[PDB]
Amino acid sequence: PDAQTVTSVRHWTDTLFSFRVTRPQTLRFRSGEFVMIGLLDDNGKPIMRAYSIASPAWDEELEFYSIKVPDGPLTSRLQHIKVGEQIILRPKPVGTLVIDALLPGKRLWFLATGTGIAPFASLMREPEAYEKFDEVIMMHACRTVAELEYGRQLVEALQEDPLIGELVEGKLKYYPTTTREEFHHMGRITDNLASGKVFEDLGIAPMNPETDRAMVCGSLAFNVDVMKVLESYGLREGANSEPREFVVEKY
Ligand SMILES: Cc1cc2nc3c(=O)[nH]c(=O)nc-3n(C[C@H](O)[C@H](O)[C@H](O)COP(=O)(O)OP(=O)(O)OC[C@H]3O[C@@H](n4cnc5c(N)ncnc54)[C@H](O)[C@@H]3O)c2cc1C
Repeated sequence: PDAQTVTSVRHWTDTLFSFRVTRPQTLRFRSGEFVMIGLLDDNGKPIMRAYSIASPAWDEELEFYSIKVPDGPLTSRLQHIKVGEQIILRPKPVGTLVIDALLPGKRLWFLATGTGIAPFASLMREPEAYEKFDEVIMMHACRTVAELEYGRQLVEALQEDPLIGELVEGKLKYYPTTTREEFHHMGRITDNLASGKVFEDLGIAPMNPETDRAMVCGSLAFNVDVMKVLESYGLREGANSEPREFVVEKY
């Protein structure tokens, strides 16, 4: 049943975990895309859900970053997955969070809350991002410090990696914030873009449609709020068939 085997699991909190799985031979994707994964219910019927692939396209192993919803049909079960066990993975990638769906530009922004960092876990490790852009800005906002941990460790490890670390050097700017716990930088993405705080903090020019391209991943509310701010700076939604300055993915 499109089965793949789990090779690693890390629990970040009781409501957040990541895992790696073997890669289907026929899967060809672009960093930022998503696929469907799942498990069988009591009656043998698949419980299938859209998931961003959190590993870059070049990686022979796949990574996922998952919520656990206590009464959620999939994740109430998926949270208990172990190394050596199998998941269903349909190798049909889709999604608009891909570099091909943006006009060429100079700065690339990843704007994520919660598990929305997942496609950017992929793209931050994608050579094409650093080939096609001079700066890559990762804004990740969560309520609590523990919710940032998967991403903070990902960025530490990629910065230390002799291959990826070299590609991202002087290009990747990582801007994690919390909104409900004290942390070195705080505040919503919407608010820190609108006030210009992120520009002040990183010491970079304000957002403009000539140079900036952006990708958004998170809840419906998050996307709605962030889109309004992007539009306030003159950036337009495109995806493809007609690429423009930003793309969004809402769940
Ligand atoms: C394009 C796309 C990409 C996705 N990528 C991811 C991903 O990388 N990681 C991930 O954990 N989920 C992701 N999701 C959500 C995922 O498809 C499922 O909803 C999730 O696995 C929960 O499944 P469930 O059956 O346990 O609960 P569901 O019945 O699917 O959802 C129950 C409730 O929990 C909320 N909820 C579900 N998922 C999340 C979440 N991730 N964060 C906050 N609230 C949530 C829902 O809004 C809903 O109210 C993605 C969804 C879309 C459409």
